[PDB]
Amino acid sequence: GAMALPSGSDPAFSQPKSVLDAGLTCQGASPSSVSKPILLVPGTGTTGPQSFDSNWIPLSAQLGYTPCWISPPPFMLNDTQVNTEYMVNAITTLYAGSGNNKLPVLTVCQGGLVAQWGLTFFPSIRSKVDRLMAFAPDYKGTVLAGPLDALAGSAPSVWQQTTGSALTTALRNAGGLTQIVPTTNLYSATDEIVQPQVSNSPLDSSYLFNGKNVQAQAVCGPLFVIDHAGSLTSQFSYVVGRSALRSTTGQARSADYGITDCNPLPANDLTPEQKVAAAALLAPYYAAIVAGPKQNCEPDLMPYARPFAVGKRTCSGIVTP
Repeated sequence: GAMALPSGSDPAFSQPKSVLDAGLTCQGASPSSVSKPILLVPGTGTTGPQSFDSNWIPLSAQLGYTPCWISPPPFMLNDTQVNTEYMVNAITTLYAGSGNNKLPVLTVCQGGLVAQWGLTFFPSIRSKVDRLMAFAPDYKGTVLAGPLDALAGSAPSVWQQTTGSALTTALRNAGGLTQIVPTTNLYSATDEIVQPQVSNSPLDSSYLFNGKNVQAQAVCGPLFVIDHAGSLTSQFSYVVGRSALRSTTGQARSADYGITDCNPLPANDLTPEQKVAAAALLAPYYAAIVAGPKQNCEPDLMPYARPFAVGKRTCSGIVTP
């Protein structure tokens, strides 16, 4: 068979490496020398801690990882391609800093689009990421943003996560809707931020070809409601994520989760303080309030991605070969 992806050396970063390092933090450790790191990549409108303090920072620590995260400024609202420089740099650093050992990446919302962008276009990290555990990823963007012609002034990453954007087009045409490392995608038909998610099929924004694609309603029934934040914080998500992180295959396993795990409330192993914070988690909507970059057209694609979106309109014009 065949699966094609970009090849060669990694494209150059627009940000200096010191600036990208400044966006990476590990709890209790230095990225230069870390035991069993996991890289956490946050959603639009949030920092690492705002997305994960109430959930996978303590949960991954109790599973024996050192939690590390990136907080691309300002609040993941800048150009998704620049947010991805933070992720690629972080994988490079943490892979070296754990002894040249592959490490897992765990994400929410835009974070997963960033992880898959980096894996598609930065070949050096494909052998450095052990597995990807993505919660409500928007690999096709979301139809609840926009539409394409109604985006004036919006932050850069909001233009880019609108359905039909040049960025989501380039990702798809370059082969990035197929999993590149073992990947598990946990998402919900009742996500109020990322749609469409209702088909349990490759139409869903969270779906990756050959991924372990887990729509909550496929397991727990069509009347099982779990919202965007709940997709990250629930006991169901914890059982699936724990299975993915420990699996000998790199993906969650059906033998490990099932209807006995269909609990949409905050993960059982969180403290009561943590469950309260998780159940109240409003981070997905932080981008409605925070000050972002001003952007009057969809950000241009970097040269490594531009050839995959011929005919789409960005700041410079309509992409050609």
